[PDB]
Amino acid sequence: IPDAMIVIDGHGIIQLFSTAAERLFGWSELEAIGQNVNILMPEPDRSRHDSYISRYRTTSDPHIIGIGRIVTGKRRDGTTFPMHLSIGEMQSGGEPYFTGFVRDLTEHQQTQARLQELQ
Ligand code: HEM
Repeated sequence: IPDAMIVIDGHGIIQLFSTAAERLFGWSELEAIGQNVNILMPEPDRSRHDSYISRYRTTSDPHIIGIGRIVTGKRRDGTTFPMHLSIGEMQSGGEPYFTGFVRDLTEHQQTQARLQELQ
């Protein structure tokens, strides 16, 4: 089930960016591949993201890995949107890499908001 998929290294730098992720976030694969993953989210998360990763690497206490969470992401044109995020942990060449699977929930949030406003 291809949804948006992103692989980052232990520093948050993007290694691979699926074509579905390009459609969702507005960045091409080439544009994203050397950027920090924090470019896909707004503040306060953006500036705090590196410490989320560092805190996990030092403690081994997952807050989203193996749990899943609904959050707000940011597209290249500046628009934000709700998405579900799941994180997988992997190893390659001795170093940790993390895989993120994203499911866009904009439609769901809208329908729900629509049903609510019509009482
Ligand atoms: C794009 C919107 C995203 C947002 C808003 C977001 C937000 C967060 C938040 C809020 C935390 C945990 C903070 C906590 O509960 O203390 C976190 C942890 C983490 N995120 Fe992100 N993240 C995003 C995408 C990603 C992606 C795509 C990846 C992997 C490709 C990723 C990799 C990680 C890792 C490895 C951790 C540390 C894990 C642990 O606490 O489980 N994040 N992120």
